[PDB]
Amino acid sequence: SYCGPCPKNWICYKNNCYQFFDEEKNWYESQASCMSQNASLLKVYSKEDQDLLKLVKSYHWMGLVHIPTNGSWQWEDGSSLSPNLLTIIEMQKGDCALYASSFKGYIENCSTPNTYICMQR
Amino acid sequence: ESYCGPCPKNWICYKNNCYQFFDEEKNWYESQASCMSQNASLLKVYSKEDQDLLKLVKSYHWMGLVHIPTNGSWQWEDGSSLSPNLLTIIEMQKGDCALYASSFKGYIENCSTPNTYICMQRTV
Ligand SMILES: CN(C)C(=O)[C@@H](NC(=O)c1ccccc1-c1ccc(C(F)(F)F)cc1)c1cccc(C(F)(F)F)c1
Repeated sequence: SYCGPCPKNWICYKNNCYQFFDEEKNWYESQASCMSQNASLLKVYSKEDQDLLKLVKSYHWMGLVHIPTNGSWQWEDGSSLSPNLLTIIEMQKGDCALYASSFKGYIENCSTPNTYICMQR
Repeated sequence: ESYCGPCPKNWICYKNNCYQFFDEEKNWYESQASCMSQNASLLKVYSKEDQDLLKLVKSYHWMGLVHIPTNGSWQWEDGSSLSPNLLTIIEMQKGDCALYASSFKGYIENCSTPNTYICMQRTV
């Protein structure tokens, strides 16, 4: 069976498209980058459908944003984080999060430059 | 925007090649057998441009490159020759097998030492 469709130089896995970007940018720059490729930052919605994320090395911006006037974490598209997907770990005071294996999110200052993962589907 | 495949459903697809990582440690022969059982072979490096994803592969993993001591040449398990300009082969341990390491390096290793490995299917 075929996987996709996905941009030419992207990784395809269970019909989701992923791309790693090694240029370090703040969270806002990274979101803008994925958007310019008609994608978004990594969104984690299923350990089963996205089990390749166990294989990811290093730490990378994903699309999770913290709403301080709530107790809320949400994805870019406004959807909620569902249960048993990410272990959220304090690291720095901030409103953004870095993905790390295995299915961890480290709270990070949105202004700090990091590598990032875009995702499309 | 195109499709990638054909591949098995739980394999990674990149530029119409299928990849799978296995973190169980096996000697070279058992690693090759495991790839073959899934209609695949150990990693073969044929193109820096079309396999540039290999720049992101960390640590050391079996690939399908073997040594013919009687002639000193390196070749892939299927008998095909190693293209120039692709891999830098570096001594490590006395052996007739090679581990892939980034970036586009081959480290000589004892074929009987268990290591993690990478399987690959071409779709030609
Ligand atoms: C053995 N090993 C498994 C690695 O070295 C590992 N390296 C890094 O993840 C890796 C290493 C360094 C920098 C970035 C990454 C990386 C980040 C995100 C993605 C993403 F875009 F895909 F999200 C892919 C790679 C790996 C290599 C190739 C493919 C994959 C996989 F994730 F696609 F499966 C993982």
